[PDB]
Formats: sequence, C-alpha cells, structure tokens
Amino acid sequence: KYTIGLIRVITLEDKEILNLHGRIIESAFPELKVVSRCIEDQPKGIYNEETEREAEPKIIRLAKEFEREGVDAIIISCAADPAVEKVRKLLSIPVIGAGSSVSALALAYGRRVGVLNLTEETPKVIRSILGNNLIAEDHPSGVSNTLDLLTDWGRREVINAAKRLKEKGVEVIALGCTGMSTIGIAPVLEEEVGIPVIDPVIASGAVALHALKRR
Amino acid sequence: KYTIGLIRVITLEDKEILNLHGRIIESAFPELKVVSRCIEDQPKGIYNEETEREAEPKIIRLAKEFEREGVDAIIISCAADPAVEKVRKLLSIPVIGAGSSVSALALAYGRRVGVLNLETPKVIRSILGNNLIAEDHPSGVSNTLDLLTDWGRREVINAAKRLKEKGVEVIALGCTGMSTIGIAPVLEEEVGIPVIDPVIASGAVALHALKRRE
Repeated sequence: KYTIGLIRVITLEDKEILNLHGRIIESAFPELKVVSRCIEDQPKGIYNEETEREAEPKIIRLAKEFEREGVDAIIISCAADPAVEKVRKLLSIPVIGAGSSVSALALAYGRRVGVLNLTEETPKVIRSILGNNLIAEDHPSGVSNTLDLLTDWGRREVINAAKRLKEKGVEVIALGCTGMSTIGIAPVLEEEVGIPVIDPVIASGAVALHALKRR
Repeated sequence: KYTIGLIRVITLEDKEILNLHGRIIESAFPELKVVSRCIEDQPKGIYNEETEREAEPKIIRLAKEFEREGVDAIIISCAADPAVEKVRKLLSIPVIGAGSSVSALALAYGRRVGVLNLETPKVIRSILGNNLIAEDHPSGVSNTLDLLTDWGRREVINAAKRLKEKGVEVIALGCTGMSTIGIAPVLEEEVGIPVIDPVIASGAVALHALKRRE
C-alpha cells in the first residue's frame, strides 16, 4: 500500500470527521492508506481570499511535514486547490488538488462539463482547467449548509440543480465542493440525471493513484 | 478483478504484440484484466482522416461485442479517441479514450501542458485548449522503432527538452506508440517534469470510472 498525506483546510476536533475524506479514498482505492491532518486556528476554514491566503502558510507547513514522514503524495482536500501550485514547487512528491482533480477527470468523461457548487461561485482553478469546456454552473437554491442536502427540500434542490445542468446539455457534472463528497450526494444525482457526476474527493484519489502507479 | 475490453486500432497478427497495451495497464493497475482485440483491414492503423473513417465502424463493432460479452469498461487505445463519442452514445458501460485520458490527466499535474507527438489529435487540442503551451516531436523520426535506436532516442529526448525549455509543467505523450517502447520514464528522468503516458493514463480513468460507481 501507498501512504497519502491529506490536508483539511478547516480545523476539525472530531477525529472521526477530520478523517471522512481519507476513508472515502481508502474505500474507493484500497492500495492507498490516507493520513489526514487539518490546519489550526481556522475552524471556519477557507471561504474567501483572506482565509485562503491565511491558510497558504499552514497548508505549506503541513505538506512539508508529511514529506519528511515519508508520504508518497499529498492531496490538498479543497476544490479551490489552495496552495497546490506553491507546494508543488516545494516538494519532490506529487501534489494532488481536489479542484484540479475533479475538473481534469470530468474531461475524461465528457468535454461538455457543467459544474455544481453549493453556494460559492465556481472555483478559479476549475474554471482555468475547464476553459470554454465549462458549459454551465448551477447550485442548490435555498441550501446554505451542506447538511441541508440531507433534508427533503435540500435534497430536492441539488437534484434539480443537477437536472438544470443536464438540461443545458452537459455530458458530465463535476462537484465543486468537497462537502458534497462527504454526504455522498453524487450517486443520487447521477441516478437522477444519468450522466457522470464527479466526486472531488474520489477524483483526487484516482489522480493520487495514477501519480504513484505511473512508476 | 474487473475486465477491460481494449480496442487496438491496427490489425495485429502476433498475440504478444496485440496484447501490448493490455499488459501495461494490468501491471500499473492489478485490479484490471485487459482483453485486447484489434480491428480488421487496418494493417496500418489510423494515420489520416480517411483511415480513421474506415476504422470507425470496426471500432463501434468491437465495442458492441465487448459489452455484450460482459466487459466492465471499454478503452479505445488510440490518442485520437476514434469513435469514442459515437461509442459513448451506443454503449452504457464506461468508454475510455486514450487521448482524452492523457490530456485530462495531464491537467491534474499542471496547467502548462506540452504535447510530444510523432500533429496533435483534435481531442487533445480540445481538452487542453489554451492550456496547451507547446507541442513537439523528434526530428528525423517517423516511426516508434526509431525511438529505440540511439538516434531516434536522442531525438525524442531532444524534443522533450525543447518542450521543457518552453516552460511546460507536464508533457502529454500524444502517440499511443510511445507507450509501446516505454519512452515516458526515459524522458521524465531527462527533462525532470511529469511525462504522462497515454496507455497508463487510460487504465487510471477506467479504474476511477469503475470504482467511483461503487
């Protein structure tokens, strides 16, 4: 097995919660063992440029500590790919980003890509990779919290947002929020719209596995 | 293990040579068993637009069979993604193109992509888009076999260095024939940046395509 150092850009106390992402990847890809660690003094995580730029140094410090411990690769578990470019320049191992992973892998399924966010607009890393292949973007109206997607109305909201994208002719939907990976909404949506719905956390695992196996 | 139905776009007599791409994928990803089969009357494979047309329905044919016979996913082993789109509208199981795979996976390593060809397939140009910084190919070389010889080797290594000098962060090999001679690691060692092999890239998307639905 391979060991991945996964970074959460939001401070989590519940060990169980902090590890939800690595468990998702390990489940999907057994060859991989994921050690998840979060940044400190940032319980609200990254939701703008300040919190982003504020986390850049913490992310970089953790990523570095993971390499000295022998991790085969890094996965910055955030759709915004916070500090992924910077960290790559610094480490001698692959640096995977949830944002570039979900959008890149979506293209391998269809060139007409639609993006489904929660509340935030579409991350710039995803817009960059998708180019004019980003046909459209949508989100669940009325849903402020990820946990709202679990409710009957919130569930309906995201399903409809998926439907709206499919109706715009997209061939594949990339989810732009790692919190959607956490609730496992993707399979429900794919079920609904009948086209691939890409989970950012699972996608990062696939990319992490390719990086390592391609040697 | 899952079973991948891999389509070779060139008529291959020898069993060893026909199952080249399949073996590569199995070694990189032990979770897949690759059944390789080739199209007929395609001795020279797909090189122009007419030859591509000729092989299209032959691709679509092998695809129908493979599904019918129970393969988990399809892989059209050719960086030009021939019939891929058509094959996706016909079959319901995953259909993976070697070209869309190599270009899409490259984007996950960096945005400034370079393509090392033997010109660039339409599929690769569409997925890379404006992220396609530069492309090249070894001089004097016109066949995979030359890349084995000390000159055809230095040639492809020079082309990759020129792409490296153009500032690319990742290089996508745009020919499925380079996966054969296993040139990728030879270049990456030289130029120092990820060199994405298309055959291995396809195995990776195929495994994601399967694991992600479970």
